[PDB]
Amino acid sequence: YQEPTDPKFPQQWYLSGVTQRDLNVKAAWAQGYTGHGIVVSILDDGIEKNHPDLAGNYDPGASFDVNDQDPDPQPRYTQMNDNRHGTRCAGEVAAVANNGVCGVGVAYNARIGGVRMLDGEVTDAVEARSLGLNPNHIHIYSASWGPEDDGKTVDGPARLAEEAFFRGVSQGRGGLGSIFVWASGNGGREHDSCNCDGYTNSIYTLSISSATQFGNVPWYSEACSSTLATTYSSGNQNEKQIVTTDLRQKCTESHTGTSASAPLAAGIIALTLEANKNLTWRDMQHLVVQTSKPAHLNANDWATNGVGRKVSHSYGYGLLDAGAMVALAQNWTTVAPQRKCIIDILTEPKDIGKRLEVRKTVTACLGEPNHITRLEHAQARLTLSYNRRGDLAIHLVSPMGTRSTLLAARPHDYSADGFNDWAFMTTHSWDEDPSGEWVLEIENTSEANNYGTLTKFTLVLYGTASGSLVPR
Ligand SMILES: CC(=O)NCC1CCN(Cc2cc(CN3CCC(C4CCN(C(=O)CN)CC4)CC3)cc(-c3cc(Cl)cc(Cl)c3)c2)CC1
Ligand SMILES: *[C@@H]1O[C@H](CO)[C@@H](O)[C@H](O)[C@H]1NC(C)=O
Ligand SMILES: [Ca+2]
Ligand SMILES: [Ca+2]
Ligand SMILES: [Ca+2]
Ligand SMILES: [Cl-]
Ligand code: NA
Ligand code: NA
Ligand code: NA
Ligand code: NA
Repeated sequence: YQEPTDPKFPQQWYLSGVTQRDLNVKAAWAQGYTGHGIVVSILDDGIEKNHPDLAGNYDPGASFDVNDQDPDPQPRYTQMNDNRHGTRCAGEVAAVANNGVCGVGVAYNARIGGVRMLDGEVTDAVEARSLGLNPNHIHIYSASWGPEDDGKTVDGPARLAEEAFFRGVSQGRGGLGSIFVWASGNGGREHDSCNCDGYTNSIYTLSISSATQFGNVPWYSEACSSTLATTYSSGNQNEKQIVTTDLRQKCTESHTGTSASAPLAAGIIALTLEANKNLTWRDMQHLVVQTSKPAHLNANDWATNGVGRKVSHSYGYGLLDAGAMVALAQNWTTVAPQRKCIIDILTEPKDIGKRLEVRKTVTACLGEPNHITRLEHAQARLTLSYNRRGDLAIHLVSPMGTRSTLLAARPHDYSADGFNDWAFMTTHSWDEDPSGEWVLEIENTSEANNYGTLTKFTLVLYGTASGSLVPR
C-alpha cells in the first residue's frame, strides 16, 4: 500500500499520524477500503462541485438545492465566504487522493454530493426534502448542525422531518436503512446539553462528538447520553485543526468544531459500508459501539457499563477506529429485527420540588414478541412542568447500575415551558439486559424554590433478544 502523496496529507494528523493519536484510517486503506461504490451527501450550505479536489468524486445524484429548488447545490458566493462549510465537509469525506491538490478524504474513492439547505429559511419541509433526498442512491448523510446551540433551546425534527427519518431507516438503501451521521453540537461555551437537540438525540442518527489533538474535551463540546462516538477536531491554538477543501478552490487548515467531526465519521462509515454493503443502519451503530476506543481521551466521567464497556457523555464509546470498523464489518452477522418495549411508569403525577426519584422494576415485555434482553437505545419520554427548565438535571439508572445523564443543568435556559413528551435517549446501556429496577432522578440544581410536576414517564426500550457477546 502507498499512502497518499497529496501536499497537505502530512498535515492531516488525524489520518496520517504515526503516534497512535489518529483515526486509524491508513489501516483500512491498506486492507483495500477507500470508499469505492459508496455515496455520501453533505446536508449544509452547498458544495463547490467544481473544486479541483472534489470534482473527480462529485455525484450530482447525491445533490440538490432545496433552498432555491433546483438540482445544483453550488454555494452562494459572498465577500465573507459564509457558504463554505459544506465544501469543507465534503472534502473531509471524499477529497480526491494523489492529485497534487490539498489533502485527501477519509473515503477518497467515495462519491460525494451536497444538499444546499442551510442558505435560506430552514422549515420542516426543507429538512424533510433534504433527509429524504434520493434514498436509494445516497448511502450516508452527514449533518453538522441542528437547533441553535444557545444552551436554551429544546427542539427537534417536526413531523415531516421525523417521517423522513423513519422512511429513511425503514425503506432507504434497499431496506437496509439510510445512515444519518450527526454532529452532537457546538454549544459547549453556552453549557448546552445535547439531548435537547432532537436530531442528535434521535436513535436514527449516529451521533459524533469531538476530541482535541492532545486528547481533551474541546471548549465547544456538548455532553449528552445520546452520543455514540468521537472523532478528532480542533482545540486550542497549540493544537492542530482539520485540513480540507475550501470555497473558491482553496485549501484550509482551520476547519473546526464538532461540525467538522461528523464528516470524518461519515467517511469512516463509508469505508465500513464498502467492507460490507449489507450492513443495516442498526448494524452500523453496533459496529461503532464495539470498535470505538476510549484510550487516551481525557474525561472525568468515564464509567464502565453493565457489559464492561467504558462510556463517557463527552465521547460516547470513544474514538472511531476505521481499521477495526472495516475488519469487524466483513463477517458481521445482521442483527435481529428491532423490538420496542413500551412501559408507562407512573401511576399518578409526581411533584418535583427540590428532588424527585422514581423507581420501577420492569420485565421488559417478558412473554411478548417485543421482549428485550439485549438493549440498544433506551428513552425516558418525559412530560413535565417546571418554572425554570435549565435548573433541572435528570439522570436515568439502568438495572445494571449504569447512570445516564439525560439532562444537565443549562444556566441560560430560563424557559417555563417544561418538556412535552421529550424522548431523552441514552446509548450507555447498549447490550445490557434491561429487566429489573430502573431509577429516574430529577433534581433542582439551584438554591431557588423551584416547582413543577412530572405527569408522564414512558420508558421505551429498543433492542433484541439474541446474539449477545461475552462482556468486555
Ligand atoms: C413546528 C415546525 O415546523 N418546526 C420547524 C423547525 C425548523 C428548524 N429545526 C431546527 C433546525 C434549524 C436549523 C437552522 N438553524 C439556523 C442556522 C444554524 C447555523 C448557522 C451557522 N451556519 C453557517 O454559517 C453555514 N455556512 C450553519 C447553520 C443552524 C440552526 C437547521 C437544522 C438542520 C436540519 C437538518 Cl435535517 C440538517 C441540518 Cl445540517 C440542519 C434544524 C427545528 C424544526
Ligand atoms: C443481507 O442480510 C440479510 C439478512 O441476514 C440476508 O437475508 C441477505 O441474504 C443478505 N444479503 C447479502 C447480499 O449478503
Ligand atoms: Ca442552485
Ligand atoms: Ca487531493
Ligand atoms: Ca446543542
Ligand atoms: Cl419507534
Ligand atoms: Na448544533
Ligand atoms: Na443520534
Ligand atoms: Na458500572
Ligand atoms: Na435485570
